[PDB]
Order: sequence, then structure tokens, then C-alpha cells
Amino acid sequence: KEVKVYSGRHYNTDKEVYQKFQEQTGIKVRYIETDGKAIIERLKREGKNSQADLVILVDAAIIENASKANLFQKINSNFLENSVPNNLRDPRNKWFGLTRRLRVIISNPDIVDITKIKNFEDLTNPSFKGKVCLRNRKSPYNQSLVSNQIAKKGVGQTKIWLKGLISNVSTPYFSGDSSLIRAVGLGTCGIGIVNHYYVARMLDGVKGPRDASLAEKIKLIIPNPAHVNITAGGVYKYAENKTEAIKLLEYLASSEGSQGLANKTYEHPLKESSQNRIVSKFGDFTPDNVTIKELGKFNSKAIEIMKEVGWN
Ligand SMILES: [Fe+3]
Repeated sequence: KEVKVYSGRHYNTDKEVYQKFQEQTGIKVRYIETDGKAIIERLKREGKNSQADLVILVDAAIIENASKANLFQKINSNFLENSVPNNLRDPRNKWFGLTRRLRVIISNPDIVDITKIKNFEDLTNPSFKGKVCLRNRKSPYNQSLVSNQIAKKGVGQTKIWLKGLISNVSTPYFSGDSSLIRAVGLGTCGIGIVNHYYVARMLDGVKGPRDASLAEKIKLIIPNPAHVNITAGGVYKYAENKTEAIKLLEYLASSEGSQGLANKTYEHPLKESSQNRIVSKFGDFTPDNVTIKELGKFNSKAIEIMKEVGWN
């Protein structure tokens, strides 16, 4: 018995989590870890000839892309249906959340007055002119943040917010979250928007001493209420080892599996906040209840309006 996993979680192998499943069940896990978009393109090409059984992907936008491409099959699982929060799974049962991440505000309190920053709406304040820095619009994390705004506020209000935000940027767009953290730490940027776990990695020395020192200078602000995004798994449309893939998915979504995955990347597990001391110091959060499916729905519109206001 075996199961083949094609995973878009490629920060640093989930190998230990898969080995625990293997030891417990006797099911051999064959994994590949690489960029999610490369997986999607490979599966579209292979179709029925693919050897994927389980597909894991990062970000609402990428999950949506896989869904549109008909990559998943509907599954029935009383465990998943009763254990994964409704907002973090497909209402039609094709994919299921495994970990949670927050896209948050980071600030350098020597450059900006952090007492004025509580939520994303605050970033349009004219006192931050020239002090806001962003990663580029190609990032699914940013697209999903804008989709989040559209879901709640509608297109009109989101566009007003976007115009205000981009008015405050005077620095070229960044190509990654870690480089943006460095710039905020250094003080070339006063304010950035990044995923929470990148800050925790740097603080924990994972990227070496200079990055740790830079990350120590930053104040992380969790917007209240918070925007939540996920990594998710689903069974491939033509999976040969369907039964085994469901068993593995059930394990990954369980308390043990979700904690195992999340502790590797400094993410939050599905149903509890991280026990990691570095992550817990960032503070409590309350989700805004926008569903992951909704984030996917508005992805195309988010890209259109980001382009229109000049988020490049
Ligand atoms: Fe990431």
C-alpha cells in the first residue's frame, strides 16, 4: 500500500509528518515537494496518466486555480466533515484546510508612529506617505488579501482603500515577504504587509544572524478582525490510491497532523493557535469569517483592481 503526495509546501520538507503516518499505518508515502503552480501545470498535462494521489497547495488563490482546472474529486469523510471548520474547506468537499496563516502588518516603530496602526484601513493615513512598502501583485498572498477586502466591502470601497494605500508607496515593489521584512527592520520602509510565519522564522534564526537582528526591530500588528488564509489538501481527480489518500488527508487534518505541519512552518494549526512561544507573543487573533472559497471567487477581480490602481 502506498500513496503519492504532490505538495506545494516547499519551505522545508514535511518529511517527518509523512514518516509518522507511515509508521502508524504501514502505508508508504512517496512525496514530491515543489512550487504549487508547477504541480498544477504538470497535472493538467498528465491528466489520467498522472501518478498523484493527494495534492497539497498553499493559498486560497492557488486552491481556486486547481479547482477551476478540475484537479480534485469530491470525497466523503465523516472525520473531515465534522473536524475541519466550514470556512476552511470546500462547500462541495473537494479540498480541506490543513494549516492557517495570517497576512499581517509589520512596522518599524523608529520610523512610524505605531499607536496609529490597528487595521489595514489605517495604512491610507497621509502621515505614512512614502513609508509603506508592499510585495508585488503577482503574490497570491496579496491577491487573497485584496479578495478578502472585496468580499466584505465590495469593489467600490476596496478600490478607494487601494488608491489610498498605493498613494503611500514610494518604493519599488518587493519580490518576496522576507526581503520586505528586511527593509522594514533596516528602516528603509516604515510599514509592510507580510505573512506572520516569515517573521517567526527570521526571529528563530532560521535565516541566519543578520535576519534575526533585523526581525527583532519590527513590531508585528495583527489586524482585528484578522484575515486568515490556508494550506489545503485534496484527492486528485484520477487518484489510483484514493483510499490511502483519504486516510492521509484525515491524518493531516487531525490534531496531531495539523500541529505537525504547522510547527514546521510556524503556522497555526486548524482549530487551535500555535503553542510556539515566538508565534504566541504576536498575540491573539479573531477571524473575520470570510470563507476561503470566497477568497477564490474574487481572485480575478482583485487582480483587475490591483492593476487599475497601479499595484505592480
Ligand atoms: Fe509562504
